[PDB]
Amino acid sequence: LVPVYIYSPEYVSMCDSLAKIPKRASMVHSLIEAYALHKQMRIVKPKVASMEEMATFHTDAYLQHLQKVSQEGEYGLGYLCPATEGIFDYAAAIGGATITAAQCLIDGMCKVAINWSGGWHHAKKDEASGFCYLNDAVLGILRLRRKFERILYVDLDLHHGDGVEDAFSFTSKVMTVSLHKFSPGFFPGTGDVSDVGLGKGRYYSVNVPIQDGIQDEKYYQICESVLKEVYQAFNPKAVVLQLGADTIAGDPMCSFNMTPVGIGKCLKYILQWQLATLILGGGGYNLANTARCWTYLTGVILGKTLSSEIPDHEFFTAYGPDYVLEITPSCRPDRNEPHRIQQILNYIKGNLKHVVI
Ligand SMILES: CN(C)c1ccc(C(=O)NCCCCCCC(=O)NO)cc1
Ligand SMILES: [Fe+2]
Ligand SMILES: [K+]
Ligand SMILES: [K+]
Repeated sequence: LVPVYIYSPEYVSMCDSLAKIPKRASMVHSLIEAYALHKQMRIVKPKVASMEEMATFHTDAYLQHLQKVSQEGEYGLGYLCPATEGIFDYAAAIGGATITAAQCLIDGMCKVAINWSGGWHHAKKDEASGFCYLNDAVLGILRLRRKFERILYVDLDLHHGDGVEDAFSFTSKVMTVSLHKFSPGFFPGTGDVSDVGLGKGRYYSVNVPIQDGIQDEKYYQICESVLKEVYQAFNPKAVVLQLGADTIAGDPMCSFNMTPVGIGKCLKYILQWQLATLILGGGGYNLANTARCWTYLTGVILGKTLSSEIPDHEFFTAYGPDYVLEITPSCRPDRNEPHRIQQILNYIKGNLKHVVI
């Protein structure tokens, strides 16, 4: 049945307000519309998450503090997560949206559900972190757990998905896999290959640390090698996929050197498992590139090939001077030594030998 696309005008208007990615949500939706992909999906209106729904993960003290400062304009609300007005409502909308997508997958409405404005993977139970005020990925996973026995969370953002990993670090019911830049001084600083979870969750966390300038070919080789092993050991019943576009060449994070094609190959690999899959966005600070990326990936999900020329639509001006969908890799060096990538894969392959269902 057709992929669910989480959308309404109020939801987009809401997500547009996020001071770090102004108007990103409209740009993404607008490009998706321009290519007519929305005609081929089921549009579902996201519900706003209630206080008890957000309480499935977040502490009631954190939530009430969030609600309080959200009028005024120890819970990590500092430089990266300032206490702007309306932040509680923005957070409730995004959490509700991810939970709605989870609910669609639980009801069998679809096999794939999309919330491009979710994917806030740094937030902790009692603390905001790295622009993330609520952990919608965790909320979505917890909802899917009503139906599906084992959940795989895959995180392809530039940054380590520490909030999600930490939430599930002690359980064997959710396996977290994150590929990410791992370098001294680079946020959030966790996720070395030797981080594998703790207690009953030992070996149920996988981390692939990567260096600057990774490109599509070697990236997909890593991702495939890891996911094949995970799938065999862990046998997941549903997948939550985080696709932050801050890996994409041109991003001001200036770290990885990926194109949406390399990412999409990772996404196809997962889609061929034919499981319930909840698709989320995340980082992505070159706004037109992020819309190019997620539009392309939406094409992949629907097996359409999309035209090279960006259609005229509202933000057409943002796509100059060349006006094409493809992104060109930058000239930046690839700092990933193939011998190092090999040890990492083998290390993980070792770890996953301990996982038997
Ligand atoms: C010298 N100085 C005052 C600073 C230096 C570095 C940062 C920083 O790391 N900023 C951004 C790191 C967090 C972004 C990660 C969020 C994300 O994209 N998640 O996906 C801040 C201040
Ligand atoms: Fe990121
Ligand atoms: K990641
Ligand atoms: K785990």
